[PDB]
Amino acid sequence: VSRQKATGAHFTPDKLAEVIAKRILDYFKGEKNRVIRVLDPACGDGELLLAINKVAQSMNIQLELIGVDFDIDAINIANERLSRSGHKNFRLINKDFLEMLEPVDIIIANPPYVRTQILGAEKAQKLREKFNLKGRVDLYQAFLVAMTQQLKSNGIIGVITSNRYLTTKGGESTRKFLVSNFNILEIMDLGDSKFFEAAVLPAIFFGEKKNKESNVPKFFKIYEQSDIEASSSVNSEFNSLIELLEVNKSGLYSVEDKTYSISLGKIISPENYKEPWILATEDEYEWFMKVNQNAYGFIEDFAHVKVGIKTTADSVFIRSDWGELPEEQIPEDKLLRPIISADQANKWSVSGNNKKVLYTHEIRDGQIKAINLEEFPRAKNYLESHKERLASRKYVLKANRNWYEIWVPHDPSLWDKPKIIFPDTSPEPKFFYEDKGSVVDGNCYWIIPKKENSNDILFLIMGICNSKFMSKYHDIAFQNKLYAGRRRYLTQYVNKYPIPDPESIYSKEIISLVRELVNNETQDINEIENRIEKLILRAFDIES
DNA sequence: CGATCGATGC
DNA sequence: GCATCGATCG
Ligand SMILES: Nc1ncnc2c1ncn2[C@@H]1O[C@H](CSCC[C@H](N)C(=O)O)[C@@H](O)[C@H]1O
Repeated sequence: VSRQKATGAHFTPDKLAEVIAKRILDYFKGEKNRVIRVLDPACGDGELLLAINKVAQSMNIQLELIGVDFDIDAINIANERLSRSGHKNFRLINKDFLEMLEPVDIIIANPPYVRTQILGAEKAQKLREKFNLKGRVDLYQAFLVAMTQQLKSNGIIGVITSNRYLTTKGGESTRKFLVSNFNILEIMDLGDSKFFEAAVLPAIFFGEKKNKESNVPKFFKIYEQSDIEASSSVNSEFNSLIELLEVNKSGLYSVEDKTYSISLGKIISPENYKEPWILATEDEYEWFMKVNQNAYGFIEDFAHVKVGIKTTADSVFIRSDWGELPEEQIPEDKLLRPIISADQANKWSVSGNNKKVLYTHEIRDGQIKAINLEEFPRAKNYLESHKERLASRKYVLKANRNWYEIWVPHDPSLWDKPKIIFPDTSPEPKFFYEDKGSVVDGNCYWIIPKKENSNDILFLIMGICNSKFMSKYHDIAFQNKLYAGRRRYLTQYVNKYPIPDPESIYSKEIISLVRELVNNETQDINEIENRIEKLILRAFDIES
């Protein structure tokens, strides 16, 4: 990994910095008669301190600028830019802000984002114990805790981070810490606007630190809108993307080359931090709540939403060229199982393609055990070739498991059951039925019924999951998006899909219609699809 | 065990 | 400009 990657050295663009500065000073309710202390805990080359001082000078406000950064080169360049700007009252400290100073009145920040795997398992454990965090902790989550305690009560914070704390399971500690330490003023999900050169969807958090001794938090949400429906008008009286960040009306806006969907509203009861924070309008949230009330249950109550095998060496275990190998290394046909990947995914039906996985696990004496390499000589010599890469996986040997094993093989006896398969990263739901007993690749998830009767129940789930109804429910309840409108069909989200009463007459016709799309079509598939949409609306007792 | 997360990664 | 895939947490 690069130095910039491990240190999160990604500067804030000057125009985005100005946006953050203006909101901070408009939200600030301090005295402003004396020197206001401003802190940037990871100041980089000083862009945020310059941006907030520029805005404050236009208000005849005097600031004390304080910036910290553990990189001396960043400190050196920030001192040069601040000194040349003509501002005298500033101070820079070269240190680890986390420390592995008097409290300030304002914090403007864009802390580094470093994922758990780049921090290493050892340092991630220290951050969790020091700042009371859980899960796959990111470096920006630690900085959120560390910088918050440097802020005086009633002080204003304005910090941009990755938006993923809003919607991920691992963001739970951050959401809890934020709502219990701040009077949340505004959360701006910048979505896929791509203000940074880096591939990241950021969010900006504005809040007033609680006093411990009378406010409704609002939100701003902007994402690129790819599909403009016929009856939707677009506003184009804004020339720059940075200008859309001060729009105060929901709707479609186009900084030409792109059209953006902007939503404003209130965040609903963020104190329920264990669920993802939902940024939805009043109408979207009402429709979302009415579905939940009229829901019979959820997929979690009916089926196991499981991820495919996690091999941790895909190029070694998953191939299609098994036949054109040395005859001494062609694995025994018992070990080559057909495996379905995300590039074969479609709706209801799959598109054999010679793609097989070398399955290293089996059922011996009623238990799941790894295979014996002495029993499969041709498969042994093949895995002997890549032993260096396979044995270098430290986590494999720490669990007292063999170097040649698939890391997560799941249960070899469960592949035979009929199942629903769908891809994780996808802009549209592609849930299809499969009863041929093939393995599921790690880029896909798969659904088997909790009840030992796959009849009807998987077909009802499949019709729900593929529907535009559930895509609308997903975009409201589970707002985790990659670039290009790609949803994340993960266990933690699909478990929470609502399901109507499977004994309802509307549900029974969905099952028969879905059974036609699986068992048996020309372009009349959409005729049945639209019929399922109306049946789903009747099953949930709504009409949108 | 088994699902997560990605200043994505080319 | 489009769909990771392997270290990680619990
Ligand atoms: N442990 C640590 N303590 C202090 N600064 C750190 C740090 N780890 C990374 N940083 C710094 O955090 C910065 C993040 S880049 C953001 C820079 C600036 N605030 C801006 O928004 O433009 C980098 O300059 C990096 O050197």
